[PDB]
Amino acid sequence: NEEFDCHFLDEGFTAKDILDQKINEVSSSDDKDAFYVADLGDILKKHLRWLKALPRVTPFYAVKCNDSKAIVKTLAATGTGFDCASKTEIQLVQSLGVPPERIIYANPCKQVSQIKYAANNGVQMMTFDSEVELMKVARAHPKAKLVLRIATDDSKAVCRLSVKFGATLRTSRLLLERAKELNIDVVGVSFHVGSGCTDPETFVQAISDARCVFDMGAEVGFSMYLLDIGGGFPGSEDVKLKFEEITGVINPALDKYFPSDSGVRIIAEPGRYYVASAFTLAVNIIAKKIVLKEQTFMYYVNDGVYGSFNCILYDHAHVKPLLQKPDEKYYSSSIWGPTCDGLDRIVERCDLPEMHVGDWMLFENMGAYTVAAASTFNGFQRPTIYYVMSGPAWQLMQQFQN
Amino acid sequence: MNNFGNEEFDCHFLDEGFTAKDILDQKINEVSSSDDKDAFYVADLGDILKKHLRWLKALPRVTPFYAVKCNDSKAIVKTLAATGTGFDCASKTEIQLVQSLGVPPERIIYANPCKQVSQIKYAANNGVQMMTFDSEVELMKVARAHPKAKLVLRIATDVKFGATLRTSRLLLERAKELNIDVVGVSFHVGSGCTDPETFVQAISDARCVFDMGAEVGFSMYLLDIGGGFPGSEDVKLKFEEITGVINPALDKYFPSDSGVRIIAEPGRYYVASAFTLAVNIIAKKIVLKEQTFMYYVNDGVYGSFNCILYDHAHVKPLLQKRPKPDEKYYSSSIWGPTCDGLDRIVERCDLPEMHVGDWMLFENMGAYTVAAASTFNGFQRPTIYYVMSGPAWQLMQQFQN
Ligand SMILES: *Cc1c(COP(=O)(O)O)cnc(C)c1O
Ligand SMILES: *Cc1c(COP(=O)(O)O)cnc(C)c1O
Repeated sequence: NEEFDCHFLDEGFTAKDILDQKINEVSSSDDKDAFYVADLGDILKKHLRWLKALPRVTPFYAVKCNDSKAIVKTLAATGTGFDCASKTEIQLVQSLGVPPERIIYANPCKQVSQIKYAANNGVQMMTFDSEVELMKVARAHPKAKLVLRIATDDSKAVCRLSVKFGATLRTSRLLLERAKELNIDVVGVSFHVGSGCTDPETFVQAISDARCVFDMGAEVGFSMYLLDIGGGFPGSEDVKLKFEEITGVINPALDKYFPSDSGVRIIAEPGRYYVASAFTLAVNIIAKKIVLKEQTFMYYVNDGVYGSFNCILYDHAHVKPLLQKPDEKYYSSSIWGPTCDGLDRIVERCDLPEMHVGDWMLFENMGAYTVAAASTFNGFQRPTIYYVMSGPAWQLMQQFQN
Repeated sequence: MNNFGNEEFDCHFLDEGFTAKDILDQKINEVSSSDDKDAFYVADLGDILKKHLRWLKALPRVTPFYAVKCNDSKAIVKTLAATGTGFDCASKTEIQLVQSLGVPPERIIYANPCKQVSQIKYAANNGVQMMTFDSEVELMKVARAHPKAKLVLRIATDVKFGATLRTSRLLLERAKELNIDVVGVSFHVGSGCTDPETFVQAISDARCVFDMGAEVGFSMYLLDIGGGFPGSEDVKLKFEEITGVINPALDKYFPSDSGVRIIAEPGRYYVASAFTLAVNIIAKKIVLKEQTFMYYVNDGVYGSFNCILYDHAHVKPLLQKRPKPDEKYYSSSIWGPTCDGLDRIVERCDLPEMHVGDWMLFENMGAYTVAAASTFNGFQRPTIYYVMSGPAWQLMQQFQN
């Protein structure tokens, strides 16, 4: 099974080199299905980077971003926690040998049978943001350790009037009093700034708001210790607001509002940060049209918006096709997926040299919210993932296991 | 009602005087005093037979080739195969599904104009000869991978697919140069079509390409009028209004004495109304503005309601029991189960106050729902319970023999 198969990445070779080699090796055949190269060493590099940038914050990987068994196994060996939102995610993480104390069930709105599943498997820490959730916990998981999820503002959200998750400060006070009345233990506060964050000061506001709810907790009689700063950190350098600019703003706020001597335990829920850059997708041009307007091209490829490029609809993705000479002419071009749906278009207009059927197009930074939400609509199967890892990366993972 | 092994090939009897709504009520009543309240579908295979009877009456000159991509349920494909439909397959996996149920390749049209070479080869390897195309590069691929194929030229309608009339002339000349046989013309007006006159113009364009093919020496006989027909009565432009415009155009441009064989590629028409989805309210918030409610249910935009993003769907939540005129309604939103702020299924609707454990129903959920669902965030696909009455089974027997 390719899911637990890992290939060696030789010294002085990058994931890009491996991609080029596989492409060369299938040159004279029609075995040209789309495929990923997934560098597990990149995930270890992200972990070293996290330990350096956020030394007080324990990462809990957001499984939904990419539930690859190889990814979860690599991060588990590294010693991360996991943010699970469903029975299936908890099952996946536990099947790889992760104990329940390394899981946070950070779904604020949980089906009762899934709350019971968590209780049956010893997963004690869950989030909530509503009184109905407290009633369900009192019935189905009364000894749970609850983390209150507070609202964060996103001034760029498409729907700012209706926010799916997060209690206001006023509601937070009423929730803490209600939890006390029901004899439910609230142990902390969580927030999630969201992947659309343009200003790191949003984290400062959320940390300040979390401190306010910690103070409310102390007033109601709770022993709050757990601060969860959520996710939304970028997974590549191809962004305006880079990881270390965010962390450089977070750390002074953590020191100010949650000093280490308070006994607080700080965690986060990064998803895309760990995995986005680790996956590169290669698709093959399977069909081609020339349209005179002067010369323009339509390229059809063997992954699309029902597959990996669902990220265009669900994840606000803007994808950048890359070629697998400076003087050669570029033409206005559109790129289409393989399904028989006129909506299955990946790129409306870009400039490309004339390409041909059998040529490859590459898409970097395809690890997060891609394969996790792909379907087999129209019968088109998911691209094979080839996992690679260098010897030195494997050795680094071994050091973490000890 | 519980499935017996795998849901795929399990079918339950629908007793005399019971409807799919009654079965849905019974299942809801059966789990009432428990927490096993996962979302589920009731799929009435007898509704697919009713659609088939309606098609034979409305379009008696047109052989239906079911568009598998709309809903690739094995139970649906087996029902329609026994009924004697053809199948429109776009990929190796869809061809494999149809052949696995015993359908011979002559009842398959590979109506994907832009096909991966290895998938063209798969079709050739399995005797699927009829394929569509709309480009010169496609002719080059067919010349190499499926040289004895019978090609159907897909034309543009009022743009991912479809050759203009000007391009169609060049493609016919090119096909002749490459010794590839072109046997007909196809078009697809699109599900978004509000004007049935689009079909008249498409049929006139198809006649023009037939005439162009006759000029270059082809024996054109296959007219394929595509899909886009509605699957429920909950539409402005109803099936029989469309067919009432199509039939006079077929008789005018393609009279029966010409030897033409006319087919179509209905997907949603056959299956939309056959599936009703029941979702459970798993979480609830009250928001004071004056009281409004937010309901969370256990299927969402990554599951069955992907139709909101991919299929232009406008979904209508229904209660098990039609409320009293006196009952107070509140402004309400409905959200899916995933930890994604975008997973919202209804922005604003009026509902009585509802509670965790209550069910909401969504009718007409057969087409472009389960076919494109994912298990994002670990949320599993709803169980489908297939039902069929004895009289529906008898009707299927009449079609099968
Ligand atoms: C999805 C999710 C995350 C991960 O988000 P990223 O943008 O991938 O970092 C973190 N926390 C919660 C509660 C989530 O639902
Ligand atoms: C999808 C498709 C159909 C089916 O469309 P419906 O709107 O479901 O009837 C028919 N023909 C072609 C070529 C298609 O791609």
